[PDB]
Amino acid sequence: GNSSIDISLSLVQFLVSNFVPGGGFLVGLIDFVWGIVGPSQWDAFLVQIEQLINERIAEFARNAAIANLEGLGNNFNIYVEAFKEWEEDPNNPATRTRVIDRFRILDGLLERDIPSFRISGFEVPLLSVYAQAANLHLAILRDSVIFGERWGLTTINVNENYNRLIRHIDEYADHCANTYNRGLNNLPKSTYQDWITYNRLRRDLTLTVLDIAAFFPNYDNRRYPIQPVGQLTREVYTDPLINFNPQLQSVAQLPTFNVMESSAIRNPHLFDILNNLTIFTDWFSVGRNFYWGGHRVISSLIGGGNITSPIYGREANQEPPRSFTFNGPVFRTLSNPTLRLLQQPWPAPPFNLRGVEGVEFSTPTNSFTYRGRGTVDSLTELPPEDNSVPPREGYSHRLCHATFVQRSGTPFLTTGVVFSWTHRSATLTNTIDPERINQIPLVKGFRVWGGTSVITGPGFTGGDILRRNTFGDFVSLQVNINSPITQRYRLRFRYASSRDARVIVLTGQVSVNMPLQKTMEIGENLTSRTFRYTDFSNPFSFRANPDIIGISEQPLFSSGELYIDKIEIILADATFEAESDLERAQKAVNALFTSSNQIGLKTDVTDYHIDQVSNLVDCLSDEFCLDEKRELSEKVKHAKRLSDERNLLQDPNFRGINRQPDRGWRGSTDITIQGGDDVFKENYVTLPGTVDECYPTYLYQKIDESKLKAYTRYELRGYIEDSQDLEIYLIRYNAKHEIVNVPGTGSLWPLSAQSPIGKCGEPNRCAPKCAHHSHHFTLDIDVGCTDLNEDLGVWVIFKIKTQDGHARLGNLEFLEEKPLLGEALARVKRAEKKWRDKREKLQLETNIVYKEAKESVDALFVNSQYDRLQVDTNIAMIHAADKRVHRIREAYLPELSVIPGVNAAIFEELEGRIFTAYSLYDARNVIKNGDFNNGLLCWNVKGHVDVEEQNNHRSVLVIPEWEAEVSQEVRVCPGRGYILRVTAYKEGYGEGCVTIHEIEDNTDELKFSNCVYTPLPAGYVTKDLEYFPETDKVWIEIGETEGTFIVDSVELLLMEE
Ligand SMILES: [Ca+2]
Ligand SMILES: [Zn+2]
Repeated sequence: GNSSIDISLSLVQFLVSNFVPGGGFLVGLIDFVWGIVGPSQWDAFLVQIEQLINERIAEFARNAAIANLEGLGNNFNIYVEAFKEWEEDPNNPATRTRVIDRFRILDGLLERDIPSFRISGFEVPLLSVYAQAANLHLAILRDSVIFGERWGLTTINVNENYNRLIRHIDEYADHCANTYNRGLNNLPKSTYQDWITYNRLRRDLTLTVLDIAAFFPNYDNRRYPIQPVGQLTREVYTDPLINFNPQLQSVAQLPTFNVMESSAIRNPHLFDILNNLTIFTDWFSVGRNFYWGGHRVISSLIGGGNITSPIYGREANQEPPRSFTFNGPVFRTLSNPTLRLLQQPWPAPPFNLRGVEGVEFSTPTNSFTYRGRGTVDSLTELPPEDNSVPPREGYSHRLCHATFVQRSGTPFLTTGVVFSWTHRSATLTNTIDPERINQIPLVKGFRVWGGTSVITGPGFTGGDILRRNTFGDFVSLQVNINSPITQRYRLRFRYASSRDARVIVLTGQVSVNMPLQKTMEIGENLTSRTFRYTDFSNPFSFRANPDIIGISEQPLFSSGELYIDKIEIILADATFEAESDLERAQKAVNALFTSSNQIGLKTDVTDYHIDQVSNLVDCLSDEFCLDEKRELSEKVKHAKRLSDERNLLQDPNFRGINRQPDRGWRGSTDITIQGGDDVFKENYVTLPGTVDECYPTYLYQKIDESKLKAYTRYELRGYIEDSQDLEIYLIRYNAKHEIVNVPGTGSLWPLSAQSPIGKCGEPNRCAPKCAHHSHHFTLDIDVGCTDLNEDLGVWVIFKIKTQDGHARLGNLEFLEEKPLLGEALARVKRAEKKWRDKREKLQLETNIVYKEAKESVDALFVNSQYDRLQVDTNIAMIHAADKRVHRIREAYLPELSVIPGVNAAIFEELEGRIFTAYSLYDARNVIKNGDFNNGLLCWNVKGHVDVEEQNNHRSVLVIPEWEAEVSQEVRVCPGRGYILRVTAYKEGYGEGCVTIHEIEDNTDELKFSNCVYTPLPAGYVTKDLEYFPETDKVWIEIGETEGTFIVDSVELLLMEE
């Protein structure tokens, strides 16, 4: 029943041009199909396929299918009557009730009857009636979604029907494509006859099934709110122009299946247009028989160049070549394929000559005649889509290409031509209509970039698709714009992907930068469910008319495959973009709070995240959403204030670093604060490196005990723009320490559809193996008991000790996380116990150490006013007392030595007295710079000497050459007594010597032997003598005989008694 083709093509043209809801659409379904097909026409739908697969549907199932289709027709006709009555009078309670009732009956029948059109074992011969019923079902379900509330269905019922509709779109599409593939696969594939049958089944099922199924997604009214116009880009092939009757003639004289399929059918390709056909004429001498012996095809791409074929067949010259530049669509071929039988003598059979002797090609304005016209009419196989006009206007298909097949042997010569055709709905330009959703298959481009493949479509897309296995350029496509070029458009893709990807669209340059979500697992087959839609893009304008679109895939910042079917283009003003942006902002803000009452903030929502959401709200439209924007703005500010209230850090935005000695932040002085950058919309801190590890860059604060709760976990969190050698500590019972290296991220390079830098260089807030790749950090600490007397608190410390270290950070918070349970609780109990036990042990040790140090310091002085040294106090005794003071432990924190520990006060008391002793010692000494704390000043030097530091508080003279001498002239009181005292060490052999003398004699000396640039001694010897000058000047001379001599100090003291 070839009337099924005529019906199908007429319906398809209706779906192309008139895909709109309402009475008009339903009346169309009646006028084209359901009101004019009766039982004998349904029978013909089945016969067409039964005849090809050579199997009749079993009678029980066959009769049932036809009776069911009659029932559907009757019930749909009644539904359309009720719908029309309702449409003309929609507030009438009786028309509303009736349309609901008729809808329910028909929906119920389709649910019950669709299984009867896919009986196991007869899916293929039932497939064209299945597609009819499927199409009808999606149509009436769509009606219930769009109109159901107005009819009087509930919102619940409407949303449930929507869910059913979109599930059925996939189910029905899949059945159509799968069953198509099954039918082809089940056929024999050896002979020419097998091939004829196969290609017939492929063509007929394309026209009566696949072409209809291609429209099923358009019934999703939420995806297609505005009228869509579809295009079928697939190529179909008419029967070979070869005269053959299988009843009479041997298939042995015709090309085999594999030769036909490999020779006659094109591999997947970009959509093309027949430009020029050049035909070569050969002959067969006996009987003077001319025929089409070969040809060359020139084709064009939309907005690109020409494509040339090699010679098909032979470049024969028995008549001149005929070259036809059609300059228009060929809608009809009238062809003359002949069989000529040349007699041979008994008992040889006749020679069989098969060839094309003539073809007339018709365009709407011209005809082109290759030799002569024949009676094989393309219109028989590919009839008009509209019979209300002549074929030159109403044609369904245009000629695309021609291939050539041949077989020769004994005694025969077979040549033939095969024509391919494209459907009328595949337009010869890619035109954008502002009143439509414009559907443009990527196969309608003009350039496939390197590494992109055109592949056979899965069956439900109406044509072929594009694939890439890695990131790269897909296609370039030309578009014509049927509007002023200042109108704004939005675009989306229908795609399938086993990876998350990013797609860029260039016009004219980066117009769209769109994320593509994974739609399927690695390995999964391409079913209807795997094809999804993106959101519509940001608006853009075309730069010219026509314009060129380039599509490229890029890394989200290689896995699986990316397929793209089509791009869809809508006028921006036909959408509600500002409202869509508002609704997303609303969800983001709502997610901040614990509940819908919005009284409390979620613990796991970060301060930094709140700042990010505020940018969403701030980027909303002032033009359309001002009241709603203001209200959302209030909520996000409330969320921020809640973040501020739970933050236990003082001065979280760095307004008062070093303002107070005992509170808020303390920091080293080369830290800087800036008001914000690309990453931060708050004050943030830059920590530089340091030239010396003993003077680290630091920033710290104490959290007071009063702010803490017992048996509770706290977290420090924040955001790091970049860092190297950043150390973070949290300290209570012990120190928790991490080193955080965060590489920088890019902002300028990433190909920008929107700029990251604005006017005046302000940030645009509206623009999108051991390394700590995450910019977020979190560190927790567990509090056991609390005790305000002890006031342990928690120390927060950031430190950098390296030259090249650095950090930029902000959005710091310190917050309560959760109560402790289980092992965490047990652990903090053990940690607090251990901390107490160690503190007790430290106290006992400290009592002993302190008393020893104090007694040793006190002994340096005459009394407890600490204003006068004992005469017998020498420098070595001061250093020895000092060594006892430094035995005190935990005077400062090991993690950062500027922070006092528990024993700071007693260390500082005693150290202070040490420093008093040094100061008094200097004041008493009649020798200038006798302790070498000022280097060599006030000494006369001959030869090479050095002054060096030693722990803790010492400077020493080193004499490494015996020819070196150090001297000073000293004014003294004649007739008074003086003590000379030297603290020194002799390294190696020889003696060290300190000489004192007057202008004339009175020589005395102190000598040092080792026997009882430089690593310094652990201990020194002290010696003294009494000296009695007669004049008012002495010389003090330091030297040695050999080796090295190290002198801590020389003192000359007046005996005040
Ligand atoms: Ca010294
Ligand atoms: Zn000291």
